[PDB]
Amino acid sequence: PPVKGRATRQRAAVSAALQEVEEFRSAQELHDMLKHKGDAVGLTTVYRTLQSLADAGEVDVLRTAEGESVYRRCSTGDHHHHLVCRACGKAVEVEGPAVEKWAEAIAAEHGYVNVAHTVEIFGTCADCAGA
Amino acid sequence: PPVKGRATRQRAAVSAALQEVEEFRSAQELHDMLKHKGDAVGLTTVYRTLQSLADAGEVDVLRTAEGESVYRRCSTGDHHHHLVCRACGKAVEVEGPAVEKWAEAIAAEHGYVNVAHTVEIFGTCADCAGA
Amino acid sequence: PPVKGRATRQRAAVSAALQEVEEFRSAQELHDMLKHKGDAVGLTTVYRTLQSLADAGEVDVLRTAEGESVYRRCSTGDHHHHLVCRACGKAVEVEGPAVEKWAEAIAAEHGYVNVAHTVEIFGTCADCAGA
Amino acid sequence: PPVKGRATRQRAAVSAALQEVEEFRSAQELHDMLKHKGDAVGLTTVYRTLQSLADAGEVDVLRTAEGESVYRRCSTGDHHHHLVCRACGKAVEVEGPAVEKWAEAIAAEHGYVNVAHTVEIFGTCADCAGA
Amino acid sequence: PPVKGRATRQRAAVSAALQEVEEFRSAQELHDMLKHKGDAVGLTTVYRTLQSLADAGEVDVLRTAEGESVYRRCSTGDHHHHLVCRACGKAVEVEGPAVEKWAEAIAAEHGYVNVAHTVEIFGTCADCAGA
Amino acid sequence: PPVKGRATRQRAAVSAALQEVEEFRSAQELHDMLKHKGDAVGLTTVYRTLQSLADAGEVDVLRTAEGESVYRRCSTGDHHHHLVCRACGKAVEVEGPAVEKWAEAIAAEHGYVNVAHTVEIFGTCADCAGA
DNA sequence: CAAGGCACATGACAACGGTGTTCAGTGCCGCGTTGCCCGATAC
DNA sequence: GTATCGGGCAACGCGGCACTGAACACCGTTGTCATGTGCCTTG
Ligand SMILES: [Zn+2]
Ligand SMILES: [Zn+2]
Ligand SMILES: [Zn+2]
Ligand SMILES: [Zn+2]
Ligand SMILES: [Zn+2]
Ligand SMILES: [Zn+2]
Ligand SMILES: [Zn+2]
Ligand SMILES: [Zn+2]
Ligand SMILES: [Zn+2]
Ligand SMILES: [Zn+2]
Ligand SMILES: [Zn+2]
Ligand SMILES: [Zn+2]
Ligand SMILES: [Zn+2]
Ligand SMILES: [Zn+2]
Ligand SMILES: [Zn+2]
Ligand SMILES: [Zn+2]
Ligand SMILES: [Zn+2]
Ligand SMILES: [Zn+2]
Repeated sequence: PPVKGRATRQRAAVSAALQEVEEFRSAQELHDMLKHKGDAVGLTTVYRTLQSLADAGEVDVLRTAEGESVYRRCSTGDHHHHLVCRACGKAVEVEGPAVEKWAEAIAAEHGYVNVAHTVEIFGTCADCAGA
Repeated sequence: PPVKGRATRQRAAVSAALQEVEEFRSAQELHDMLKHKGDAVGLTTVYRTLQSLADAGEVDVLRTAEGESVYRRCSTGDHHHHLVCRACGKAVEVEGPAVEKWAEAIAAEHGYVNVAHTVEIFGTCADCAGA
Repeated sequence: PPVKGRATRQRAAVSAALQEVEEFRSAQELHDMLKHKGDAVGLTTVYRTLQSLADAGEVDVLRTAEGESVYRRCSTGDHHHHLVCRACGKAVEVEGPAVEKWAEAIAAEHGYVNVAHTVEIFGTCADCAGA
Repeated sequence: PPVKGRATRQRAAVSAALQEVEEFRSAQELHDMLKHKGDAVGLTTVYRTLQSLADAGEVDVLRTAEGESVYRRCSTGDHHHHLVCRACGKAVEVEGPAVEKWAEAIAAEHGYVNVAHTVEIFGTCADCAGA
Repeated sequence: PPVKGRATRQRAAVSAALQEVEEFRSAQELHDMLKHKGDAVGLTTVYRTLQSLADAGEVDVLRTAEGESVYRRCSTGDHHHHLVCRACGKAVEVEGPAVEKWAEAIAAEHGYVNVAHTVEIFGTCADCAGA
Repeated sequence: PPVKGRATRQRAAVSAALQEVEEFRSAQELHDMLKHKGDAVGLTTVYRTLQSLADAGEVDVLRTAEGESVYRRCSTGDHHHHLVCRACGKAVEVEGPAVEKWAEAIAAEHGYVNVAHTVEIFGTCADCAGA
């Protein structure tokens, strides 16, 4: 995840930390794992780099029911939606043409110019149910 | 509009206020409008009664980009998704079995036990462009 | 270290954490320890509670070489000075009237009204020197 | 105050500015003084030249209450401690064998190998009261 | 001059300072002027707010021969060009349709998709010669 | 390309290197190209030669957005303004009496004594879109 | 004597990291008060 | 004796004041990258 600013070791460390992890992790916990791993970057830098990466579109952002935001470096750059587990944080990418066609169908039948669809699916894993 | 607690004029007034207004209103602006009406109900009471109504399912909730939660009552008790306009706030009840089938198919494919879908689409209103 | 305002759990947790340890620690290290202990207190509130305690005189504030302010709940409530080991963080309680008398002597000789001595003896332990 | 680097007019100007004034002044205020005097030297160069002098020992570094580090050129070459008035900024150098004796006694008693002591006393001078 | 961020006294002060001045001023010169006016905002926030205002398009950015950029608020919102006096910093709004027409003519004859025109005339102030 | 200094093969090689090239290159890139050719000329001498040529008037300079100044030998000695591409960088000499006449007209009607104007326009190259 | 040419230095802008404001929502003890039930009492 | 009604009393309600916490804004200090001196050497 390259950052559009001038190359520096804090950006490199944050990008590598996103690369290693594949789960939706908040800014605070991401800073916590950076702190305990040894890179030792600040928290406002984590905010700033994550926000810039989200603006550039390198990582996808999700809003949890609590009110915080969580980040993750998706494997595919194509537009997709996510299946997430609150108990584990695991996310898998899913794409469906049917929901897209429904979206523009509804937009056309209401006559709106352009629309933005936010579809998030939340579920519990079968392994999580097992104890 | 029955509530879990004992009926009172304050909760009756807030239920009526939700009845007339058909737009997403946050708790603060709802309280301001109610005070403008003249009932002068406490803000914390409005907060807790809105939370109770949302829990009971009579009122649907939506988390905006800023973070404040907006509340209004939907005429149809059946499950549906709401279309919203930022420039107007108009809300229309839209339902489609296709997204339900897509979500349940993904849940069956990935072995998740039970899932909940939160599908919200944001678009630009038709008359907003006209000026 | 009771707080002037209403007692609450987010402040009782901070007080308990301060009473638990003896080393100097900043608000952000203390916040991490509080979080990983299982209390989940916000950082701004940790900062505010430490500021209030230091204003009331319950805790002793100190600035490291780098300039970040650290705190500690000391056993003795009387006038005292601290011996610190930056490699280990243990603080030793030492008090001397000679430096006080020197302070009044210098103030009287140079005619100053009031005096505030900031005396701090940094050091390295014999055990620390051993490898 | 010779500077470790090659002789240049930027170093000469910063050294002359340090020599002219007798009050503890920060790097940001020293730069403004130089800018008004006609030097036209950049701020980063002032920062790094003051650091070079500080590690060279030719200047005495100090920290203000709010965290900014201030500097002053003291003519006395022997070890000494400073008495500074916050309202005026005027500083008078003082020295007392009592603090050295106490530091040596504490180091001997508690077994610390080597120590470093910081002793600064803050007070208001006579002219502050006069008005 | 509102800023895209939350309203604060630092942004208010920098906006008022830009409103008062009629000549081009850099970031460091404006910071010095605003420091001597007594508002005392930092230089970093001056940089950030000026870049935010330039991005919003409220102020005009001009690069001098030395390479530094100078900002000034222009009352006329319509696109125009500037005539400046490097001896004073004065600016007078000026516009010409012939240059713009030549711009699309040259772009079309060489088939460039879109173009941007940077025309800046540097002149000697009328009263500068008089002495 | 005569040089104000004594003729030597450093200046000869620099003049030749500017001779074959037709694209705008900064001094560091020109030095890298010359080193690749194997002449092994110092970078400070490269600067000195380029500023000497610019003062003499053989070459023309424009300043990039980042701040780098690029030198190029224009075939036409007459005063003209250059169109350059963001990526391709090809330069075409375009001149128009209209902009000049505008410049002296404004200088006269505002009474400016003498004016030094710079005209440079940026645009997206024709074949850049084609891929 | 002057140009060549290193090593090290410079200065406007970008980037960093400990602390501090915002502003929508939560916690708690002071009250009122609905609601029931027994006491009195009219019949 | 049977009867409705009033009042005591509890167990819930309201509700203003102080507190909270994730996100955004801050000021002093350090870093990046293209260009500029001090000083030694050779034509
Ligand atoms: Zn994604
Ligand atoms: Zn799971
Ligand atoms: Zn989609
Ligand atoms: Zn609904
Ligand atoms: Zn649905
Ligand atoms: Zn609309
Ligand atoms: Zn203590
Ligand atoms: Zn003492
Ligand atoms: Zn130790
Ligand atoms: Zn001194
Ligand atoms: Zn001493
Ligand atoms: Zn004084
Ligand atoms: Zn303008
Ligand atoms: Zn124009
Ligand atoms: Zn002028
Ligand atoms: Zn040319
Ligand atoms: Zn021209
Ligand atoms: Zn091109």
